[PDB]
Amino acid sequence: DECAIAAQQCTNEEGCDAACAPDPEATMGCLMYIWNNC
Repeated sequence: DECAIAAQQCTNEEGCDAACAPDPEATMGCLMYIWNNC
């Protein structure tokens, strides 16, 4: 999962957007993850 991989790797906010497109739900998860855990 490209989005889960981006989140787990502590990408930045642009990284979440690019890795999780076109899914706003996954993108949101990625942002929540990096803001809380990174």
